[PDB]
Amino acid sequence: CQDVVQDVPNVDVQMLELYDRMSFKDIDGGVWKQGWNIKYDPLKYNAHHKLKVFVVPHSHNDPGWIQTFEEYYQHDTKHILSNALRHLHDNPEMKFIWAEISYFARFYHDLGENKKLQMKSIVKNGQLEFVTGGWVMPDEANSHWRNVLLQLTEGQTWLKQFMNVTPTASWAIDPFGHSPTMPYILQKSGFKNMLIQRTHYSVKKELAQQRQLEFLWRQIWDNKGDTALFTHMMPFYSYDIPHTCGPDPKVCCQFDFKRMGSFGLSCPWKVPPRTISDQNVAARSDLLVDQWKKKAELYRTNVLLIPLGDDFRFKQNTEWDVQRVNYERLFEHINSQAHFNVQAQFGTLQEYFDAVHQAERAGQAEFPTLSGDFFTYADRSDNYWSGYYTSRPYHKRMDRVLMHYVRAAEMLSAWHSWDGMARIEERLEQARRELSLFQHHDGITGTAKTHVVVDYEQRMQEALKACQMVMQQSVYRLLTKPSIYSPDFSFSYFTLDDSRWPGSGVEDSRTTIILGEDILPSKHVVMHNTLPHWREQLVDFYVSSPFVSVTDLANNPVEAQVSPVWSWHHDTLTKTIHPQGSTTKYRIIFKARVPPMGLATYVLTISDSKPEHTSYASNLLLRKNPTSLPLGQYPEDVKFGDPREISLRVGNGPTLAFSEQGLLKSIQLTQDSPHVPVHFKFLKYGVRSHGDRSGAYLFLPNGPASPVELGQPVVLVTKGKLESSVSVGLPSVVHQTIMRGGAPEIRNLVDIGSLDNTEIVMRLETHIDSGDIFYTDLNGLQFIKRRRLDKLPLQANYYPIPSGMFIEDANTRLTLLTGQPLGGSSLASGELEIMQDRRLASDDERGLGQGVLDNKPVLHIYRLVLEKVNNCVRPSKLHPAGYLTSAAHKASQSLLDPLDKFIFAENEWIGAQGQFGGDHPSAREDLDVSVMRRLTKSSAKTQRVGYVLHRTNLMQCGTPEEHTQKLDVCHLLPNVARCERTTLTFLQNLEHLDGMVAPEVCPMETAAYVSSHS
Ligand SMILES: *[C@H]1O[C@H](CO)[C@@H](O)[C@H](O)[C@H]1NC(C)=O
Ligand SMILES: OC[C@H]1CN[C@@H](O)[C@@H](O)[C@@H]1O
Ligand SMILES: [Zn+2]
Repeated sequence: CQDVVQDVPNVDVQMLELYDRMSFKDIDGGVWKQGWNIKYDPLKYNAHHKLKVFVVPHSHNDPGWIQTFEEYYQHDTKHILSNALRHLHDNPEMKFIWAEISYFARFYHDLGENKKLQMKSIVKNGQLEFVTGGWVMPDEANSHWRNVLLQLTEGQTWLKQFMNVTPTASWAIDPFGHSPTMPYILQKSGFKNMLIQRTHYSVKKELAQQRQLEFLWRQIWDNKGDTALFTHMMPFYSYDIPHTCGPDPKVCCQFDFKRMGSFGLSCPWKVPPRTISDQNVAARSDLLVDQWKKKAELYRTNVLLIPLGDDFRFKQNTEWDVQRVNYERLFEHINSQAHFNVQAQFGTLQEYFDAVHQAERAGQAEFPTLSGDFFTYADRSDNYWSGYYTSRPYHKRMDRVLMHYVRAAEMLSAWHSWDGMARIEERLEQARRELSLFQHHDGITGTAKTHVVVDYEQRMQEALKACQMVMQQSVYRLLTKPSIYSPDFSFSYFTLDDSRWPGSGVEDSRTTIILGEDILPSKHVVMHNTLPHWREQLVDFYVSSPFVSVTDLANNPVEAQVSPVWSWHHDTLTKTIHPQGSTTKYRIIFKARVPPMGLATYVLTISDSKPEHTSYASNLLLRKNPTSLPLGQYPEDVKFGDPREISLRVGNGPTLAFSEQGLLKSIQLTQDSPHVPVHFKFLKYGVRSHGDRSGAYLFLPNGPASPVELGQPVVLVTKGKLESSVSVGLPSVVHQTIMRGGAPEIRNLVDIGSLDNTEIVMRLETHIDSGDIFYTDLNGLQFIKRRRLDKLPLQANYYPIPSGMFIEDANTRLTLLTGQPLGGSSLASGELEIMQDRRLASDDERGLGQGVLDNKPVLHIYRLVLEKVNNCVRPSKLHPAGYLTSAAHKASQSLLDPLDKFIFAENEWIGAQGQFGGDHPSAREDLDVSVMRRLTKSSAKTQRVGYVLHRTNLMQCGTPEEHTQKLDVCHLLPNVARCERTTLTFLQNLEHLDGMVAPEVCPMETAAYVSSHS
């Protein structure tokens, strides 16, 4: 295993280092506005060294954006695909590439057999080529790597099954900025090449000058280079035709033959395309070839890629004809005029890369190595696309909840083979596809129109329901004596209970367990732990009485705590935001201990008075002018007081001190240690009154944020033996700090209401001497070093915070982990900030045609980990990566993959069992079974189960951390006959494993294994 901490990789281009050096000046470079006047030597190409040009026809299809997926399919895409099938069938030399398998599958299943056969034929013969082959072209900023893998697998599995092909070249022309998580996953999924387009215009200029637009992209910690994937970065401002034939859009636009009038399109540079004729072909070719030779100067080989396409192009048969015929006339003339020394033809993306590597193998070019990312993107001037790291935060949070529910549903149902009547495969397929669709670069990004966001939400809601059905059926089967197990595959044996989604104050969705001497004395509940190690976590349930005790299934008492159910209200009468306690229901909380990838059953039993092992939280409402807060049967009366500073300590955990406004002010790790200044503060950014306006994509603040005026907020303190918390009703946010004995959990119920042109940010102020350095993660997979650059505007220093960020000095680190992707930064030494929501009244000129005014209450969650790190073995100053501590990684896991909770839905569960998985190996804490998925239906003689195993890398800070068992996923199910290491999508076997043992993987590595069983 490579050491991913101590050796700084030697690469030709390291993006953080490049950023430190680059000046980013936005100077007018001429017709190539963001470049320079490219010059070339006409003698470079000649009879024995021609410029091979591949014109690659494409059609960018967004699976939802201005219309919903189905609306675009009906109005545009089904015509594009039907006409592509006809045109390619009839014109054997025409080519076309396709990326979005969600649309292709939607089309294909509506085709009759004759057409399906014609389609397989043009794919088999190389005319129609799939690029990437993912369900969508995903966002790369907010997406979790697990969902990027999920959607890639969904599309490639469909392609293998129905088209018998697996793309090895990736095409990503629209994500707003690019992540190295893509080559990481692609290279482990059989890919050999990838192409990207949206990178900062300054970076395109810089790499173009050095002919470094094509590079071997390796991971920031990869010293050896085995993660390397050849990447082609396009050079220009757009993937449209005006910005893909060469440097001058006024000339290239003339070669987009769909812009002549009858299609309602034109060239904004005021020179329209002209039909190619025998009389003008030489002059048109003179112009086109000159553009091509200028573009070729920016690369190292004599093979040139010329994309030919735009949004939803190649729709009408007349469009196919006008593009094809005019280009064929140009090719016939150009390839017969020896003086151009050009051979041009339509080609596919793989054809291009194959020729490039033939040139490379012939010793004609060597490519530079590069590590780093391409965030934050700006397409022009100071227009940085950091707004979408936060836009539509409700759905960004929903993405993470469904991410976890899909994993749990697939894992819980994988243990058994199911009868087709159970509809398990059907429900899981729907769930995987709706989540996969939302990874689209206008889905999770929050950049779609309002009715499209609603469509994604409805689809994810149906996916969550499908997951719940599968999980509850699976739990009943896993924990019921087999000879008693009697399933009704449509029956609800259990109801899932989720404390954080949609969340208290967002939707009243949780069921109350109704107990009573006259109706039901007790209730079984079950917890599932999807992680491959024993895990304890506090869980809560709503109950109809505060006098409830908990036992495990051996009837052993389990210590519990009961707290009231508090809900906050913006009281339009008193004009205060204050809490009301329920008089009909209460929260029971206790520590559940669950086996690795297993289940554990507990029982809640009512009693007539306080039970021996249940304690009751005290509650204190701090506010001027209080009124009573009756709590029905709750045994402790609420206390009141004027606002004041308070301190709390749960267990042996940290002691936290709060200001009289209910916000954290300091953390003291142990009773003897210092009260470290750590202060939460809420601020707001506005929008510019002159010039460019922030919108769904762009963050264009009118200067640094201003503090939210807090008034004298109402603060509620609940103190319990197992859990305490401080909650405060601030304008737009009910802010809560919860303590369970370790790093606190922060929950913000964010309701931006009608505050137009406002972005609400949550900032942490410390005295940590971080200077201009901070760390943020990429897709929940790795942490990358960031350096705040004052030569760049505020919005450029904002980065995606898909799951965590931290600052540190030589001795102290503060890590903030998130349960949802949001945008954030460290704008000054000692600070961290992360945006909660943004409401924008204007459109930002990127095509959406609306601002963001559809905000709704969202419950954001976090873990805040303050740690001493002077004893940790950290990377050197020049290393571009950072790594979490064990506590911060576990904290992240508690937000993203919490225990699942199930309430038995009927009165009596006959045949109930206490635990499942007690014999599963408890793997080392840095290892995770990211995916467990049965790959065969029940009629398959040989069953197959796939596993994706990921090992992160955690800092060695002196904790002995020991004794764990090796996890061999191939032996998790009985009767194993074979164990194979496969690509991450499970589509190709890479290694037959001895003894049918799946070895564990190295730090920062991810492997896939498939076990076969008789
Ligand atoms: C398609 O995949 C390869 C062709 O390169 C080969 O296995 C066979 O011809 C096809 N597979 C099928 C249809 O089973
Ligand atoms: O300007 C951004 C838009 C451009 N390309 C389209 O296909 C959209 O997905 C993008 O959101
Ligand atoms: Zn797009």
